[PDB]
Amino acid sequence: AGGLSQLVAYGAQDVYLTGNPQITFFKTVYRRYTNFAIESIQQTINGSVGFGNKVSTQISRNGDLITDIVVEFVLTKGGNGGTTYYPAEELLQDVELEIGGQRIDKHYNDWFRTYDALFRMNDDRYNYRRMTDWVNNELVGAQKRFYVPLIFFFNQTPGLALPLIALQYHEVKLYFTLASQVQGVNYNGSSAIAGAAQPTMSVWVDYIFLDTQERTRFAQLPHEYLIEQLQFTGSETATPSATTQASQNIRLNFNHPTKYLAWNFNNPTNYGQYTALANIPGACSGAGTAAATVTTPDYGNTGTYNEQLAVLDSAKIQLNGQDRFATRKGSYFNKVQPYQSIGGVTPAGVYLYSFALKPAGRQPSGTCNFSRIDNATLSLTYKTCSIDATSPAAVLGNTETVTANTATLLTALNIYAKNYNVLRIMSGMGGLAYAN
Amino acid sequence: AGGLSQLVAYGAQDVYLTGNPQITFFKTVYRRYTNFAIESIQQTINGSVGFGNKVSTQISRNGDLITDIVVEFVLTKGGNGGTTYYPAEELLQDVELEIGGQRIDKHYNDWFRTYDALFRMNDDRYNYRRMTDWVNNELVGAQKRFYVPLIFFFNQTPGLALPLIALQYHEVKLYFTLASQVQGVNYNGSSAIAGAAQPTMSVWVDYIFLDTQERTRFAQLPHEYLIEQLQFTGSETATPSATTQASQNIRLNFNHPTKYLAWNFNNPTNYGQYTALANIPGACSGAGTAAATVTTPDYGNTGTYNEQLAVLDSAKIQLNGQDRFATRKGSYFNKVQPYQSIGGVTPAGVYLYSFALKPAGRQPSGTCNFSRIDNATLSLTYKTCSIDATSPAAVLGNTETVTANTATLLTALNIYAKNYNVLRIMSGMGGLAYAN
Amino acid sequence: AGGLSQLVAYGAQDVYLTGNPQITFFKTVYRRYTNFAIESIQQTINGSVGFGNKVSTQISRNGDLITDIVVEFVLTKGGNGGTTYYPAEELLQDVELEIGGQRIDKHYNDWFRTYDALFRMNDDRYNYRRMTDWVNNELVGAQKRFYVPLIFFFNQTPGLALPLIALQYHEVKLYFTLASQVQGVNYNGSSAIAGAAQPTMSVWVDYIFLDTQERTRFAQLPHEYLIEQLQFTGSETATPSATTQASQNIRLNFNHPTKYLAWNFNNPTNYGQYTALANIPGACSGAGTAAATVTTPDYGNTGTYNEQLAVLDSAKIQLNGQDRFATRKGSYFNKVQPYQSIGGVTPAGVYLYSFALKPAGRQPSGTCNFSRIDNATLSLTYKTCSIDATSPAAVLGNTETVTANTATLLTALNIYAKNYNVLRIMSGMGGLAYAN
Ligand SMILES: *[C@@H]1O[C@H](CO)[C@@H](O[C@@H]2OC[C@@H](O)[C@H](O)[C@H]2O)[C@H](O[C@@H]2O[C@@H](C)[C@@H](O[C@@H]3OC[C@@H](O[C@H]4O[C@@H](C)[C@H](O)[C@@H](O)[C@H]4O[C@@H]4O[C@@H](C)[C@H](O)[C@@H](OC)[C@H]4OC)[C@H](O)[C@H]3O)[C@@H](O[C@H]3O[C@H](C)[C@@H](O)[C@H](O[C@H]4O[C@H](CO)[C@@H](O)[C@H](O)[C@@H]4O)[C@@H]3O)[C@@H]2O[C@H]2O[C@H](CO)[C@H](O)[C@H](O)[C@H]2O)[C@H]1O
Ligand SMILES: *[C@@H]1O[C@H](CO)[C@@H](O[C@@H]2OC[C@@H](O)[C@H](O)[C@H]2O)[C@H](O[C@@H]2O[C@@H](C)[C@@H](O[C@@H]3OC[C@@H](O[C@H]4O[C@@H](C)[C@H](O)[C@@H](O)[C@H]4O[C@@H]4O[C@@H](C)[C@H](O)[C@@H](OC)[C@H]4OC)[C@H](O)[C@H]3O)[C@@H](O[C@H]3O[C@H](C)[C@@H](O)[C@H](O[C@H]4O[C@H](CO)[C@@H](O)[C@H](O)[C@@H]4O)[C@@H]3O)[C@@H]2O[C@H]2O[C@H](CO)[C@H](O)[C@H](O)[C@H]2O)[C@H]1O
Ligand SMILES: *[C@@H]1O[C@H](CO)[C@@H](O[C@@H]2OC[C@@H](O)[C@H](O)[C@H]2O)[C@H](O[C@@H]2O[C@@H](C)[C@@H](O[C@@H]3OC[C@@H](O[C@H]4O[C@@H](C)[C@H](O)[C@@H](O)[C@H]4O[C@@H]4O[C@@H](C)[C@H](O)[C@@H](OC)[C@H]4OC)[C@H](O)[C@H]3O)[C@@H](O[C@H]3O[C@H](C)[C@@H](O)[C@H](O[C@H]4O[C@H](CO)[C@@H](O)[C@H](O)[C@@H]4O)[C@@H]3O)[C@@H]2O[C@H]2O[C@H](CO)[C@H](O)[C@H](O)[C@H]2O)[C@H]1O
Ligand SMILES: *[C@@H]1O[C@H](CO)[C@@H](O[C@@H]2OC[C@@H](O)[C@H](O)[C@H]2O)[C@H](O[C@@H]2O[C@@H](C)[C@@H](O[C@@H]3OC[C@@H](O[C@H]4O[C@@H](C)[C@H](O)[C@@H](O)[C@H]4O[C@@H]4O[C@@H](C)[C@H](O)[C@@H](OC)[C@H]4OC)[C@H](O)[C@H]3O)[C@@H](O[C@H]3O[C@H](C)[C@@H](O)[C@H](O[C@H]4O[C@H](CO)[C@@H](O)[C@H](O)[C@@H]4O)[C@@H]3O)[C@@H]2O[C@H]2O[C@H](CO)[C@H](O)[C@H](O)[C@H]2O)[C@H]1O
Ligand SMILES: *[C@@H]1O[C@H](CO)[C@@H](O[C@@H]2OC[C@@H](O)[C@H](O)[C@H]2O)[C@H](O[C@@H]2O[C@@H](C)[C@@H](O[C@@H]3OC[C@@H](O)[C@H](O)[C@H]3O)[C@@H](O[C@H]3O[C@H](C)[C@@H](O)[C@H](O[C@H]4O[C@H](CO)[C@@H](O)[C@H](O)[C@@H]4O)[C@@H]3O)[C@@H]2O[C@H]2O[C@H](CO)[C@H](O)[C@H](O)[C@H]2O)[C@H]1O
Ligand SMILES: *[C@@H]1O[C@H](CO)[C@@H](O[C@@H]2OC[C@@H](O)[C@H](O)[C@H]2O)[C@H](O[C@@H]2O[C@@H](C)[C@@H](O[C@@H]3OC[C@@H](O)[C@H](O)[C@H]3O)[C@@H](O[C@H]3O[C@H](C)[C@@H](O)[C@H](O[C@H]4O[C@H](CO)[C@@H](O)[C@H](O)[C@@H]4O)[C@@H]3O)[C@@H]2O[C@H]2O[C@H](CO)[C@H](O)[C@H](O)[C@H]2O)[C@H]1O
Ligand SMILES: *[C@@H]1O[C@H](CO)[C@@H](O[C@@H]2OC[C@@H](O)[C@H](O)[C@H]2O)[C@H](O[C@@H]2O[C@@H](C)[C@@H](O[C@@H]3OC[C@@H](O)[C@H](O)[C@H]3O)[C@@H](O[C@H]3O[C@H](C)[C@@H](O)[C@H](O[C@H]4O[C@H](CO)[C@@H](O)[C@H](O)[C@@H]4O)[C@@H]3O)[C@@H]2O[C@H]2O[C@H](CO)[C@H](O)[C@H](O)[C@H]2O)[C@H]1O
Ligand SMILES: *[C@@H]1O[C@H](CO)[C@@H](O)[C@H](O[C@@H]2O[C@@H](C)[C@@H](O)[C@@H](O)[C@@H]2O)[C@H]1O
Ligand SMILES: *[C@@H]1O[C@H](CO)[C@@H](O)[C@H](O[C@@H]2O[C@@H](C)[C@@H](O)[C@@H](O)[C@@H]2O)[C@H]1O
Ligand SMILES: [Hg+2]
Ligand SMILES: [Hg+2]
Ligand SMILES: [Hg+2]
Repeated sequence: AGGLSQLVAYGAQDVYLTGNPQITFFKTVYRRYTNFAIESIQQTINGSVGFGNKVSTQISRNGDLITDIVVEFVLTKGGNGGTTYYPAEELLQDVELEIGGQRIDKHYNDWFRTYDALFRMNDDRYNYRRMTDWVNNELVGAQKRFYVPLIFFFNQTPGLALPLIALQYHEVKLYFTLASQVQGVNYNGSSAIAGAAQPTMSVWVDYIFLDTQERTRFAQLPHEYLIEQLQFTGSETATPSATTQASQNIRLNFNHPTKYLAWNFNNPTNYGQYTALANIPGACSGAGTAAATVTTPDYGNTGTYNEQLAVLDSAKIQLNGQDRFATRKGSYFNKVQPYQSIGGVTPAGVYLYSFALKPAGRQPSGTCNFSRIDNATLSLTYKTCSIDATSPAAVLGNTETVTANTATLLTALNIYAKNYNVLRIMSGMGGLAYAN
Repeated sequence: AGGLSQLVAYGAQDVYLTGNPQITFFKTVYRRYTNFAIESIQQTINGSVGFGNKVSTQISRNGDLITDIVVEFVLTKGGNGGTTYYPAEELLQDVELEIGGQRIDKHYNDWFRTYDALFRMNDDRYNYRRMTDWVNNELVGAQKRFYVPLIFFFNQTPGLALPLIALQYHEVKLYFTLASQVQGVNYNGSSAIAGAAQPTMSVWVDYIFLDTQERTRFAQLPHEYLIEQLQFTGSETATPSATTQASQNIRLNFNHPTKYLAWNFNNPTNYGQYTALANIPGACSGAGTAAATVTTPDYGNTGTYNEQLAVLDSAKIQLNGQDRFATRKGSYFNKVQPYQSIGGVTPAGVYLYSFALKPAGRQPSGTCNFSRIDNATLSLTYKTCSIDATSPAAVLGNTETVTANTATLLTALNIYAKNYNVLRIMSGMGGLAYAN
Repeated sequence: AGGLSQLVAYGAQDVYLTGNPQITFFKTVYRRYTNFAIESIQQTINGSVGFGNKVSTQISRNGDLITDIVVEFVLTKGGNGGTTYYPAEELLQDVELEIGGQRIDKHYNDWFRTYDALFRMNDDRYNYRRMTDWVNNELVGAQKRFYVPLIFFFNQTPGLALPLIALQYHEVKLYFTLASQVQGVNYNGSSAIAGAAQPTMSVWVDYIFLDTQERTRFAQLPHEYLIEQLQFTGSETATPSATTQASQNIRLNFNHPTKYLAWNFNNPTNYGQYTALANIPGACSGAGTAAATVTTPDYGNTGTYNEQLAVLDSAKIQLNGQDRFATRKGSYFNKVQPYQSIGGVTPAGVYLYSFALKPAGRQPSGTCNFSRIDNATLSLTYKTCSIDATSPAAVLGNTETVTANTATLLTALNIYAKNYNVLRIMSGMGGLAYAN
């Protein structure tokens, strides 16, 4: 009886499962690795740290490889609960990676916002907001240290660790640009908060110290790294209307084998606002009360999952004038594309089309070479922004092809592309194999 | 000092870890794959789409392989907040997969509900409810597009992609059956909502386009796929009592190497109701107020994690009259079996017994061949449904072997089995290797 | 058009991705394993089960290997909602694993609490609280069965399953120690609850039944298992102050290659209290009301994510008098170290420093050999516990280096270390390869 009687229940169908076993689940032989050690070492910041300033850092040569890089900020909030929305993330307006004077990659705060909405999830996502925002209903004058982790190719997997020991003739530098106005920190809407303190910044880099043999190999052999890059040519001007369904054809200007496309429609006035403001809880300032105004967001709750507040009705991509795929609704790129390829949840207003089976995986799993496409176009169709945004009965009970009239402020269309490239390192210098 | 001093801290115990390294963590060599392309293409639906109708789809031969399949619905809700519970999931009452006139697999909406409770988790689970339900407190007349993803063997992993190019003489068809009455959409309890609109449906299939060489291999060589199937012989009649602890012996009728058994006790009146209704928040209509009634659920909050509202007291499986394992409580199959083999959280009323180490993994990891077992029996023992369901003090403060008196409505016992089978494809035709 | 036109978009950059494919994503060849069967079998408990008693279990020789071990408790709560905090976890005060009279590992309830805060996440974490606590607002007299899963080396992965068949001359035993006082079960603060019932306990072990060939191999060949151990030498006395920033140097006493260090500052009066109590919602009894008292916690909500209530200001580790790394804030070890190496969220008051790239992975990925370090020291600096804990305006709006004055009760410093060791099994006996 018990488990022993199940072993005897053996048939001809068990041949495909346990005939001539190849593996066993009860004796794992673990692999031996190269000895190493990790150390986070602070960097020297060049320039005056402050709102709207540009500072830079030259990675000091302390170890052999570098992996994680974290930017620490110390901020004091100037409003009460729910008056900030990822202020430390917005403060890092853009960051540029440079090797030997050559730009390797460059990221922007809106990419950080888009990456978080698509590729982070669950408790990891909430821990990221602890690191970049106040999440415990803090009041005016609350001071907190923030940690903004960079997400370049060598920051996301140790298998792509940048070998400083193999770059003795090339300097690795980071160029930071700080935001000028950060909601709930030094500005409240358009009005500056008097006495707002300037931020304090520090850059920390995680170094890998290698053993003698592997140290000789990294310094003497040629290296080829399959890296990822971000492409972003600037915001596009979206033209959603309140009386009809407007349409647009945005000529894409991407290159290289691309893993996926990600885009959003943002109101440039408010950071991370990808949906329309409405008089429903969490969608505007003072929603549900007599102080409600659809002009100002509920800053702490800027994001939403309500598709009714998104602006995109349908979309398709055209490749040299012909449809790459049939037109799908905006909710398809927000719900189904992430469901099929990511496995998390994406707030409304952020859209994805993946050419890869696993876009969040470092291992390539399907790409499209935009360098061989003369004309790639994103054909868009917007909803009719005809719903009264101040009426909860109108917002919570309408049809599929309409949205709130406040959606006309979503005029900044940001389109991102993640591509692959090859970083060759030899003779103490590194350079990208493909420039377009 | 720092990391370099840790490298010198090297001893005899490091032999098992870093002696003669076999791998390294700082130089991943990514694998090269076969070139391909993906495209979601809409299908033609045969039949009249409507409540209680049967429609079918013949997969058009656009590409070489097919992977994901999504069913789109457009529904208009007829109630206010919390009056629907996965209506798009319930609308897809059953779906049958057919190759060359032969049924490969067939799923049911209650399986979709059971699969979601056991094998989805975290934000992925919440995104699935966005795709199949209203989750933003929408009101009467709210229209929304829903996406129901199918979970057949070729829908869950690209490694089992169905080769249409290798099936030139066999037709692949899907047979859908739409539910007649959907709570909060066209019915409110037992009463039909006047003017309810019929649903609109579309079927979308993701095709894989292969390169020349791999296209020749799929069309010329014989293929063998290790696939998974669902077994379900219909609901069993549970007989829980309010005066004593009833017991039952359900003769199982499964075959093939089975990964796991999953079952629930459902009140057939309400979709997804696996637990008893009670006058505690979320467990009945208007709970905690003067309008409370334990006759009607809080439809939007039909599920629960409260074990006190589950009906099963203990259970064991018998194999040819002898115990396959010792009797365990119902909470063991709801909490511990999922904890040990899945790693999520399962609402009360859904139970699991796994023969596999990783039941959610495609790779077989332990099965039981039910084709070699003459008598397999699920021995059940129910709690005494003696608690007053209208008393919060009685429901929130009782013992282990009792439940609410409303648990006597959980009379539909659905037992599911997930088994493996082999799909052989050769000479343009496909067929299963094992029929029993 | 469509997907076929993307295949033709092929360039010279595709050489690194799809030239001479090595793998394919659309034809997975699954591996065949050794036939086995699993069965959970109840053990005999030696001794009188009760609060503050020591009981033991000798693993009966029913199967060939053992994997999961679960301890079942049945408890009756003596308070209302929010008056318990993981009572079943605290009840298992310590558990010791013994093979042939030799201790292999020993765990404590505070380690269970620390492990849960660091290495569990998402729905898995919530399911663990369902198994060890009341989570549905149960009232006085509510009875519930609890399941405490052990987390020894053979409990966390089947690849380290303990071979009882290879230990015919060595006895495997578990030594349990039950807590004396459990909040909300038999005590309310310092006052005993009259009529509190003694707990009932049962131990269940999952056995693996192997096929004939693999059974002969396990019983005849020598085995070497790379296992993990917990190190804990007892609580350290922390000395945080309310008038200045105190500092300490705790001489660590660890050995063997260590994966990570984890520590917390606990008020020994309250289980799992790692942060200061304050008059903000969830941080003290009756917070926000006229019955608020910062002397008693909100037991059901003892944990918090508010860094302002943590006590540690900065920390660094010294190796033979020299800095292993530069000083970082306490929030770095609570937010960034888990973000970089775990990927979940860790409540405030629990800190981590990882020597491994993946500390939660069984496969070694970086260690530090503490057996070769003469002096390892944890240098600590505490915040100034000068904030009025009864003032929400003072707690929700202060600076980085201060905390509530109630933080002076966090006087128990628990430092944990997870190391590797080798378990050799030969001639029917097992023994560890390294003792220090
Ligand atoms: C995003 O979503 C989150 C999750 O839903 C929201 O948090 C929830 O808010 C609702 C709560 O029931 C729930 O507990 C909470 O989780 C979040 O809401 C915003 O942030 C929260 C923290 C609230 O802000 C706090 O609100 C109270 C303020 O305190 C003052 O309150 C007065 C009533 C007192 O008279 C005064 O003395 C202050 O309180 C004292 O100090 C506080 C800190 C102590 O807690 C309190 O003792 C209990 C007193 O100590 C003696 C805080 O300054 C502020 O940080 C939301 O505020 C809404 O909900 C409150 C429960 C309510 O009291 C608020 O009304 C006050 O403020 C509004 C204007 O905001 C005034 O018109 C009103 O007269 C009153 O003064 C208010 O309804 C926050 O939400 C508001 O502000 C947002 C800013 O972007 C946004 O505009 C939003 O729509 C607003 O609702 C969400 O952002
Ligand atoms: C599942 O769990 C969820 C999470 O807990 C629940 O959501 C929460 O509900 C409690 C809220 O505090 C919390 O914010 C929310 O997240 C969910 O509850 C059900 O769905 C929610 C959305 C509520 O439904 C909304 O309730 C308000 C209704 O509006 C009417 O309210 C009247 C009081 C007004 O007079 C009338 O004008 C309407 O409001 C106006 O329109 C709305 C849309 C605007 O928001 C409002 O402005 C603020 C007004 O605009 C001018 C909505 O139609 C409805 O969708 C739950 O309803 C309960 O909680 C409400 C806060 C409360 O107001 C409700 O009372 C009303 O309805 C009950 C009957 O339902 C009447 O007896 C009462 O007189 C009053 O009219 C109610 O207590 C939903 O829960 C209820 O219905 C469920 C149906 O299955 C179920 O029966 C449940 O037990 C009920 O409680 C959970 O389903
Ligand atoms: C679900 O859970 C909720 C808690 O989370 C419950 O609410 C709690 O109920 C207990 C209260 O102590 C607590 O405050 C409350 O939160 C809920 O219980 C049911 O609903 C509550 C609100 C009670 O209903 C009220 O009961 C009184 C009725 O009024 C009549 O009372 C008579 C004594 C008078 O003689 C008669 O004139 C009526 O009063 C008049 O009209 C009302 C509307 C006015 O408010 C009142 O003036 C103040 C009078 O005006 C002249 C109300 O209509 C009704 O809403 C529960 O009722 C139980 O508890 C009451 C305290 C008690 O009085 C009730 O006895 C009455 O009703 C029973 C029949 O139920 C009669 O046989 C009896 O003669 C008497 O008339 C009763 O013990 C409700 O619970 C009952 O009904 C449930 C189904 O609806 C269920 O069947 C339950 O087991 C019953 O106990 C929970 O449902
Ligand atoms: C941890 O975080 C959780 C998530 O926030 C908290 O749960 C939330 O609490 C706030 C709710 O709005 C929310 O719905 C809930 O999720 C949790 O809070 C603690 O646990 C919860 C479940 C509450 O305990 C319940 O509180 C109600 C008690 O019932 C009695 O209430 C009286 C008002 C009635 O007069 C009496 O008849 C009782 O109710 C009856 O029986 C109950 C079970 C029925 O539900 C009710 O019908 C609706 C009646 O049936 C006829 C329960 O015994 C108790 O388990 C929190 O309690 C706070 O919030 C309640 C909403 C409020 O009513 C409570 O006030 C009562 O108790 C306080 C003292 O606790 C008294 O001073 C007051 O006079 C009143 O009697 C209370 O404000 C729990 O929180 C409290 O206790 C904790 C113990 O550690 C802790 O001390 C905390 O700070 C306290 O707030 C969090 O622990
Ligand atoms: C989508 O957005 C649009 C634009 O914001 C919105 O239209 C606005 O509605 C308010 C009205 O003052 C504006 O002129 C109009 O632009 C639309 O609301 C829904 O459709 C509109 C056209 C109205 O419907 C018309 O109502 C009158 C009725 O005779 C006619 O048959 C119908 O087409 C909205 O009705 C609301 O506003 C009316 C002015 C008011 O008279 C209605 O009350 C009647 O009906 C309600 C139930 O719907 C009864 O309870 C009440 O006793 C009375 O008979 C009503 O308040 C309509 O909104 C309503 O219906 C939709 C579903 O179609 C949703 O449930 C809304 O939540 C609900 O308010 C938005 O759908
Ligand atoms: C489980 O479900 C059953 C069936 O629903 C339920 O039993 C019902 O209780 C209500 C009663 O009217 C019904 O006849 C009965 O079927 C049971 O409730 C708990 O057990 C029952 C038997 C009652 O206990 C008996 O109470 C009277 C007491 O003299 C005797 O020693 C005891 O065995 C429930 O007590 C509640 O209902 C009584 C009618 C009432 O008198 C009680 O009040 C007394 O006790 C409370 C504290 O318990 C005091 O605050 C109060 O001043 C007075 O002294 C009480 O309301 C009993 O419920 C109570 O106790 C359990 C734990 O045993 C839980 O805490 C409940 O939440 C609590 O109400 C359910 O457990
Ligand atoms: C951190 O913790 C410490 C110790 O708990 C706390 O200091 C306590 O504050 C209360 C006071 O009674 C105690 O003596 C003191 O130990 C500190 O609070 C913040 O700093 C202290 C020093 C006070 O600031 C001083 O306030 C008076 C002002 O003239 C002077 O310039 C300033 O340095 C706290 O101010 C609060 O308490 C005062 C007694 C009261 O007068 C203040 O009211 C004035 O200011 C508020 C706005 O801040 C106006 O709305 C009001 O009309 C009046 O002008 C105030 O209540 C100070 O707390 C306040 O400011 C901080 C940011 O610096 C946070 O926003 C607080 O939430 C807010 O209350 C803690 O930061
Ligand atoms: C959207 O619909 C709202 C309700 O009718 C309008 O208030 C809003 O108008 C805008 O904001 C108001 C307050 C005014 O400033 C208008 O000039 C402005 O156009 C609509 O956008
Ligand atoms: C469960 O216990 C409840 C409280 O005593 C009963 O109301 C309920 O009875 C059912 O529902 C009521 C409203 C009536 O319709 C009865 O005929 C029915 O049996 C119990 O099931
Ligand atoms: Hg393309
Ligand atoms: Hg079996
Ligand atoms: Hg060390």
